[PDB]
Amino acid sequence: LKNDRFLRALLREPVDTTPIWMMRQAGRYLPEYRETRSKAGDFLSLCKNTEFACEVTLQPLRRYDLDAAILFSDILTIPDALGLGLYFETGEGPKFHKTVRTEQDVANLPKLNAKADLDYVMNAVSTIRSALGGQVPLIGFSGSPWTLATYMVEGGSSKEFRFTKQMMYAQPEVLHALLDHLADSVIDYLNAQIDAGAQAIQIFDSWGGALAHREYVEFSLNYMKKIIAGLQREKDGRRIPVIVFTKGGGQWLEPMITTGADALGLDWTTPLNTARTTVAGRVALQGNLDPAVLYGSAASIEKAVKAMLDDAYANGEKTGYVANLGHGITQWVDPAQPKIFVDTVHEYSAKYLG
Amino acid sequence: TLKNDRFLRALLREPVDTTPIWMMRQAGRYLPEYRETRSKAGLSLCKNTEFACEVTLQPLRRYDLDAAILFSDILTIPDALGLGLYFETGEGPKFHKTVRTEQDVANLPKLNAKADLDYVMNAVSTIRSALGGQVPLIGFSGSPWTLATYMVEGGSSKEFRFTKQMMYAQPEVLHALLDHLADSVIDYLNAQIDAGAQAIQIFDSWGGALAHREYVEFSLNYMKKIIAGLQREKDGRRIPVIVFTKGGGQWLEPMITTGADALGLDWTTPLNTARTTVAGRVALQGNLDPAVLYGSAASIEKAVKAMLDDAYANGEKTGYVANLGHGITQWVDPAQPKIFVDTVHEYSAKYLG
Ligand SMILES: [Cl-]
Ligand SMILES: [Cl-]
Ligand SMILES: [Mg+2]
Repeated sequence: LKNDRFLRALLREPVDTTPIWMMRQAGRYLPEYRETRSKAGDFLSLCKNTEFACEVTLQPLRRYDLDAAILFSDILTIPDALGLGLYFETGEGPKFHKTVRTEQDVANLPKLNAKADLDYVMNAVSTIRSALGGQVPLIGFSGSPWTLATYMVEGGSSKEFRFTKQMMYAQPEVLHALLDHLADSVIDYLNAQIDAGAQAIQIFDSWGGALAHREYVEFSLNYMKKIIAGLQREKDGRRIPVIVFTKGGGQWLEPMITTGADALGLDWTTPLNTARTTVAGRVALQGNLDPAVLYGSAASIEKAVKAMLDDAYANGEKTGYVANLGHGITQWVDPAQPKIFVDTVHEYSAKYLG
Repeated sequence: TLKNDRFLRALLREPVDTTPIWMMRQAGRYLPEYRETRSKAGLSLCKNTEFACEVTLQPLRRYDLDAAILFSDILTIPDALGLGLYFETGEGPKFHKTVRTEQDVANLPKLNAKADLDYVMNAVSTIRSALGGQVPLIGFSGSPWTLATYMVEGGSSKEFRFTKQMMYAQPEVLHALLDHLADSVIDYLNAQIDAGAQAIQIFDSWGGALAHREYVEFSLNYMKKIIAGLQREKDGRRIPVIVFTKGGGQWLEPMITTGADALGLDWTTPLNTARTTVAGRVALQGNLDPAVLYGSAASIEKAVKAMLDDAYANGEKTGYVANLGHGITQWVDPAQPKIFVDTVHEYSAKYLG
């Protein structure tokens, strides 16, 4: 690796400057993404299109001095591979032809053979890893068991999680069986991504923030802890750092540390300075800028990013922080603006580092 | 006279005989009698004082609740300001006109709450009479930030694209909008008090979308301004004020500076740590996930007991009102809130005698 500052920061090793990458850094806000996307087919076939996947993964790296690439894929690969039939309904988002509702439904789920069933994901990982030429590390990822379960039980996107929470409170042993199946699936999936070339791992618990605080531990967190216990710790003489991210989970930092994750993701509602003092060097932190900050002027973005770094380094620490947004880049962002974000993070860091 | 005022006492950290309880959206679609009354109404609901009064009373006939809440909508204010409220099937509330520019803000009219929203005041006074002192009546408003999101986006929103764009690109324009709304809400809430409201809740339903410093600047400070302008007492009783920012649990210490008597909590916030943090400086209201009511009777009783255990773990014997952490859903079985209410009242004896 010519550049490994991202990995060093996550592992709380000395770094020359603050690393940065951006969730959804490959996406519609880029004209070249849309142009590439138009040559492709249906929205479902994008992830299975290895050429497309590799191409759009590389595009933000050509524009911005990012310190990591992330696999272009979808968390919903796993429930599709488990046979629930993913499709997209314009314009209501992802849906499934089958839902999981009963004890027997859960028992009937097939075991995921990720290397075979999701071979197209592994081909993307390996192809991207080759294309990167060691320039920056590659992040592999999965949805969390709770977050994947919501799609499988609701049958798609959900604002209230009516059926999954009904299962949680009325049939908890059924939901636990589903979550356990998914934890094993995610272990297989992530380890296969590592085998294929992933150098860091992020678990996206996108809907864990919907849970009541005790239920977050029982029905989401404990299953992420199980996953991490099953992952390869190292590959090619290097630690593989793991990031856990539960958006809206800022009140639950202390439980999150018990997952054994190297790093925790934060959104904009969490003060970075108090999160840093609270975790006290026990884990690294990633985040946490509101993407809408990038709707402001160049000058305002610069000021906002400096303030965020001030919060990150107020406690005197010189590592353990990766700058990022608190959610994905929106499709409305002016492609000039993330450059301000990246360059300011790298340059202003000299105030605190070295 | 109030035959039952334990809700008001708890909000004011005064001694109570048992834990008070009411439920957000306790009048709503989950009740078959609501659906029947609603089918006879065909917004018209909110402007029909007879309808509004009737559905407000329905949950009180069914459950031993300790408060009634005015049946209305937070969006009465932007409708009265002329943005054209309507409801799209399966999509929620919408406005024909949106606020996007400095000129749009300048063009907003001054609200005369008692006249422009006379139907709200008539509902408040009619409900107050119909209650015959049974329980206190809660009046309410949306917060300036939360009202602003609907006015700028033009309806419900997942990302708040245009409101946050305005916040970061044109903060002076958003501040002017928020200030106009703060003045409007002061007049609206004071008019509800004049009409008979005995407690006030400010619903900052989308304040949890804000970055932490922006919560203070663009939501909290405007709720602080509102509370400073409210009538404090009427008819020999204090009028307690509740501030509720769903998703705002990380911000309890700043929230105290609103001057509110009580803060609402959702299910993501541990009640025991919240109680320790506020340390008797405000009352707390909440915080059950309404989906708990999807479980068995036995499981509801267990869950509610655990919640009260959290509320009273610190040995503090007042300053707590039980509630959900959000509105009751349309899918709840009407049998289930009775278990919630009765367990709250009975189990409290463990801590309150
Ligand atoms: Cl991402
Ligand atoms: Cl309500
Ligand atoms: Mg004006």
